[PDB]
Parts: sequence; structure tokens; C-alpha cells
Amino acid sequence: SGAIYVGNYRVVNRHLATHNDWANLVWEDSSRDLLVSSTTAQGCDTIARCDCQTGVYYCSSRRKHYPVSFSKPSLIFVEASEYYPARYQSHLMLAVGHSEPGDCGGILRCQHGVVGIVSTGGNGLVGFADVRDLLWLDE
Ligand SMILES: NC(=O)[C@H]1CCCN(C(=O)Cc2cccc3sccc23)C1
Ligand SMILES: [Zn+2]
Repeated sequence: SGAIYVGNYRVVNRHLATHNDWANLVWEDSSRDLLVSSTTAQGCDTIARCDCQTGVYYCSSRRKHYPVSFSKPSLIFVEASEYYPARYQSHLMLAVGHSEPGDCGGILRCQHGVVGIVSTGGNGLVGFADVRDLLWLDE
């Protein structure tokens, strides 16, 4: 679990979005595993606007933050899960590192701010749904 709180928006993994998120839906993209809902309280997080390929992510299955090198956001084949069939998930960045299903939502950050959230993993890899291109989160 986990979310990003920026302005009047809450960004979560689409597969983990609650009834409240869907009742206050702003935007959703199943191909990115993202959903954004509206909030009443102002969020304090800052979205990174960059091309960094190194950062630190929070891994709940280890209660630890790990530094990683990650690939540029791309279309990557993601295996079928109990939430989606097999498909290309877009805007995904992979790194070598530990992840387990409950780790979705952990934030990946660089010096410029929030880069994205854990979305995929397994076989010693972890994948992050990028949010840096969503410039509308800043207004
Ligand atoms: N975006 C997707 O298609 C999701 C859908 C449901 C959650 N997903 C998984 O549980 C795959 C996986 C395996 C093993 C470690 C980890 S850590 C995060 C994800 C994951 C993938
Ligand atoms: Zn950056």
C-alpha cells in the first residue's frame, strides 16, 4: 500500500484504489496501473520533473529504503496477475531489487522529489509507475 498527496490529488496504484477513490475519480489509466482521485485537504508531496535514472525507494516487505538505478519509462510486458491479464504496461521503469505484492505503493524518490510508485516486480526486479510526465498534478 501507499499513495502520493499533491495539491488536491491523491495518486494510488489503480488496482488498490478504494470505493472513495472511484467515487472522487479524476483520471485512471489501466495501462499505467494509476488512478488519481480528488481530496479536500491539500497534499504536501512534490513531483520530480526530470530524467533522473537513480533514486531511493521504500520497500515495505523489508521495512527499508534501498538506492537503485532504474530504466527510462517504457512499454514493458507485465505477467498476468490476480488484478490484470498479461499486457504491456506503459510508463514503467525497472530496477534490480526486492519486491513482493504488498510493496505496491511504496514511493521512489530522487533529489527533485517523487518519481513514481512501486507497481510490478518478481524474479529479483522491481518496477515503478512513473508520474513525472503528469504535469497537471502541479495545478
Ligand atoms: N501493475 C501490475 O500489473 C500489478 C498488478 C497487481 C500487482 N502486481 C504484482 O503483484 C506483480 C508483482 C510480483 C512480485 C512482486 C511485486 S512488487 C509489485 C508488484 C509485484 C502487478
Ligand atoms: Zn530527478
